[PDB]
Amino acid sequence: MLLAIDVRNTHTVVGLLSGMKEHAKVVQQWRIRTESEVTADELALTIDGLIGEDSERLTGTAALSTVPSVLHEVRIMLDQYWPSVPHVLIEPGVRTGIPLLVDNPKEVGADRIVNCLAAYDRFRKAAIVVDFGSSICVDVVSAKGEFLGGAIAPGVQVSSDAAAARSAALRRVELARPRSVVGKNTVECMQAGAVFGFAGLVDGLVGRIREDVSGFSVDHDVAIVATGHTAPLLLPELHTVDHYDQHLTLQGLRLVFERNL
Amino acid sequence: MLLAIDVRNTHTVVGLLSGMKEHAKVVQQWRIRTESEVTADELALTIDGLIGEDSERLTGTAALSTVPSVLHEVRIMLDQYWPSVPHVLIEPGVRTGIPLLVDNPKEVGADRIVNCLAAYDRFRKAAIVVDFGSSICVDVVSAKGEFLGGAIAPGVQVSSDAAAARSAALRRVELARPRSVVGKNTVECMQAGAVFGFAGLVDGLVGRIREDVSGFSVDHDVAIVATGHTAPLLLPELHTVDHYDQHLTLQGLRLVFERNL
Amino acid sequence: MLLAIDVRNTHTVVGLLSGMKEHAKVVQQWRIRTESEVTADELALTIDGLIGEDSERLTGTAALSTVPSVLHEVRIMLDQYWPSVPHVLIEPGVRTGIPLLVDNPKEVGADRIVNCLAAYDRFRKAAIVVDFGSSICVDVVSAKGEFLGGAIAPGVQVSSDAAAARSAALRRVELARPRSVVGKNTVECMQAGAVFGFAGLVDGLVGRIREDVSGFSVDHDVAIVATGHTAPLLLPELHTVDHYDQHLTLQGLRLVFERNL
Amino acid sequence: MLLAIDVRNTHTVVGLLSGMKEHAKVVQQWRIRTESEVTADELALTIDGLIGEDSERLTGTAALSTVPSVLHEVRIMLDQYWPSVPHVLIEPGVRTGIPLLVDNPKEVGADRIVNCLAAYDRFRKAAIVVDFGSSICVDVVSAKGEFLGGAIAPGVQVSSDAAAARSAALRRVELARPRSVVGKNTVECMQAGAVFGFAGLVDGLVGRIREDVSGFSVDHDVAIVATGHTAPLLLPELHTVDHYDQHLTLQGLRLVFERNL
Repeated sequence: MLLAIDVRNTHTVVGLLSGMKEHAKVVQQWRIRTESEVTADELALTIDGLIGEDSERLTGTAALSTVPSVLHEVRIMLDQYWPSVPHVLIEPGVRTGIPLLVDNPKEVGADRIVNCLAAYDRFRKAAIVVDFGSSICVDVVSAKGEFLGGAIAPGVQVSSDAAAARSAALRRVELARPRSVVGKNTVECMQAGAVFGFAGLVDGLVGRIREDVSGFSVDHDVAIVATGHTAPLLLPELHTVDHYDQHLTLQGLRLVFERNL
Repeated sequence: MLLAIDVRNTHTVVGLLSGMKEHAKVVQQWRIRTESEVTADELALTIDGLIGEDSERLTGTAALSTVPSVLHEVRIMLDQYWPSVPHVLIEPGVRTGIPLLVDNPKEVGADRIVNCLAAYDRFRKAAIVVDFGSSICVDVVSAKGEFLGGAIAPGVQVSSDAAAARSAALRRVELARPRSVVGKNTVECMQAGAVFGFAGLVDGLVGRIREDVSGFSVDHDVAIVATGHTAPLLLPELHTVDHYDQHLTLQGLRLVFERNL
Repeated sequence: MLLAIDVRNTHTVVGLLSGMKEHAKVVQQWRIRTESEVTADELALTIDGLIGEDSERLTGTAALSTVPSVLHEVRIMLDQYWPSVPHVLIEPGVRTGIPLLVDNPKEVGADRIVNCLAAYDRFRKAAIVVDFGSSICVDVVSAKGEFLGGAIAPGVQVSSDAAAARSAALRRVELARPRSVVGKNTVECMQAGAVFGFAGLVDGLVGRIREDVSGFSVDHDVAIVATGHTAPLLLPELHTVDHYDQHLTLQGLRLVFERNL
Repeated sequence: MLLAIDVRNTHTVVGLLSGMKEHAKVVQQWRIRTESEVTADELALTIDGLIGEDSERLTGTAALSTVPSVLHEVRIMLDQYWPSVPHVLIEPGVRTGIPLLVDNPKEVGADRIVNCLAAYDRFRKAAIVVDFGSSICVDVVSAKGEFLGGAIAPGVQVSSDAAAARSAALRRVELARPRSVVGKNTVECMQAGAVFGFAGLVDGLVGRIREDVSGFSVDHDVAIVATGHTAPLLLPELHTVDHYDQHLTLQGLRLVFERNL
């Protein structure tokens, strides 16, 4: 009933969301590769091919893009293909209800704003969002709902592919958990490094934020939530992340659409 | 008087060693780039340019490499331009006094064997060596000198560069310590990510190794020492690492040179 | 009813033309990407997906291509899938009623000749056609219908992308009009640069053409018309160009098809 | 007696400046390819090889980099190789006497700040600096010395190379002035575009700044100075550029160094 487009640097998530507010659920979600040079007509063609007969029952469209060229094409596609269907676009510089206590609010990403909005809507307290995308984005949200910033670490698959690409000896290894941390072969050592090390990266970032920033200590109530496609892989090994929400960006886009109408 | 060569994927470290056994110290160290396609001519030229008047005062030449082509070029330049000076060459698959209790001892990197030898010689107990190179290599050495294994995490600079390149909104940033873990701008966010996240990554790998492996527990006596160019930057943040030894690879090259003659 | 194909180096424009001569009006225009490696099957599939039920009502097909392989694929897909439909294929070196007064008429691109023919058909005087594609192509047409030449500057979007990619501080930016020519941040400065600078580029090329060429001065009667996707973006800024005609290349294909039967 | 390093995204300028204040002149200048991966020791070796015997007579060193990695290496090289010699480094966003009335001063390039300081020192009035770098940077300086911002347009050679690289028919041609604006073949049209269109780009940007920004109009006294390697190529074809100072960045580096003692 609602079409949500979420364009990341690596993959795009298309979602059909039905219901309103508390009853709002992601009834369907597809994940496709993104091309930076795709045009409005190609994008509308593949979106219609995905959503099938639902295209005539759409009641709204909400989109964000971290790639600016794809954001341009999304502007043209939303203005052209679904005129009667109301549309909202997440453009940097426009408030979405979450204050940005950061030096340069105009260059904060769209995904981070949406994730912070969704997390503070769900938990209504201090939160640490760990988005497992092309980068691992750690977002810190105060108890009052501000965005204090965070950290942008390299992602797991991106860093592993870069490490394998630098060395001709190393090959592209699938991201999976090994037997133990101390591997016994190059594949096992690389997998142990990427998986246990990036779990330790997330844990160290979260623990450092809790130690160094007031209001986020262990004596405080902090909702530490993961999201992103690779989050379930590192989720068992994390000791600091409590909750997991695969549709946090989609629910944030839904909240943006509901507040803009 | 001892020319120690350390060839990695991205940077090569050349050192001069004066003395022998305990009296062997590093008097001069230089860090240059590496080219997989460079030949013995340019390599001999830059070695001469770095060492100055010491080209005619060398006593021995110890080398290790990870790129096979660079190792072959080192072979040809040592056999051509330094016929009188004896050389020791370290390739993966040759014993250096540390037994390689691993499934595939042939494929273990030469830097790992050399660092394990140097750390076991220095401490004579269970050792944990973190080497911050192109890839963060974690190695564990038994209390009797057996090389068990470890992990191969992505490097700090390589991962940060990959994150900068893959993302349009992310730019290349200088690797440095920011004011806090919570960045207030994109530069500070990416710096906090690369620095504190990788400090947490190394802490996680070391802690999981100590918890999940027999003989490496807290109650045991384990020497945990970091090396590498980025090691002084991440060292104030590492909680599980005590010592720093900038010349551990060079000292291991010296030890191999003294053992192989 | 007439299937018009305009193949460029970056985007291919496919149009449906309804009517003939003065009554020929474009009702549907679709912009898709182009692939140098594409074959007839995928091209036929996307063409059919674009045109829907209109695939069975085609009267004629007109094709222009600046890529040779794409033109060959169009030949094979028209021969295979539309046997009964007459087809006109435009390649450089064949007259279309416009004498190519050029030192090497073979090297002149097909899109330039088609736009020149369309503009001389519409205006019937001296013309300056500005075509914003992969490269900003300015062409000049005499008062008697000869094609003299022009200039080929780089395109707005291609050059802005190259500027973003070649610089570490510069990031990829959505091509848009800013508040002022003087920017206050990197994104605003790059948008001001790209948009206003390429407006100045086109203005300078047109002015230099008019002043340095006989018959094109201000005292004469010359029509200056813009075409291209980015042309509506630079149109408020250009002071030399008077007219905009979005369908000029498709109308030129219609004219060529009507002439060559 | 003063060594100045100016690292840009494509070329580095090394300069020896003798004398102080008004009596300070650039006695020698070298231009080398920049390497984002170069190390401190290689950079010091090439600086010594360029400057010959002057390394033992230097009184000061001053450096800037637009590449963060090369900036890190420059930090290490200045700390290591010339310890007695005082040094100043341009970390972007730090006051040099020119206030940055920009949204985020820490992102303004080092080259822009240095060029603005040199231009205001030499001319002492409202200025427009057109740096012909890897990108054409237009910097506006108030009559009170403030840096109000400007524009970052794609560079001439980068845009021409992108346009040639997109198309197989278009090749990499020399950047020279053609016989006329209206070319007679593909090479002549491409060169006409590259030269005259970017001359028009610079002229249109400068004219729009003068028309649309208060204090910079024709009735105001404005110094319009070019700098950079490709500035003399378009200098004959420009109407708005008055002066040409080829040593603007080196003189600005000297001015910053003298202000820091």
